[PDB]
Amino acid sequence: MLKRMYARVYGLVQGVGFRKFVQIHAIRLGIKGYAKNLPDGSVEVVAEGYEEALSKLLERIKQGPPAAEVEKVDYSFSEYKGEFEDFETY
Ligand SMILES: [Cl-]
Repeated sequence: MLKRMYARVYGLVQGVGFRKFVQIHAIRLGIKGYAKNLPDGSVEVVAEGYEEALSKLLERIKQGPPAAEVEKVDYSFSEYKGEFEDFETY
């Protein structure tokens, strides 16, 4: 059913089109949430949507855009909270 997924992404992922990439793929799957740069150069993605869509997004996130180098994605799922009206990047 509907879940929230948290993913923290490590690698070369800031400055490289990653957040926009996430966003575009989240929109195509009807997923809401955000992606945010963190102070250590990692990117946090919070996504809410159906589990199968969240799994497809996570397969894209493990892939990343051309300039990026996604080395590790630590992710969990948890209860859907319905906090988001769109997918934003911060
Ligand atoms: Cl797609």
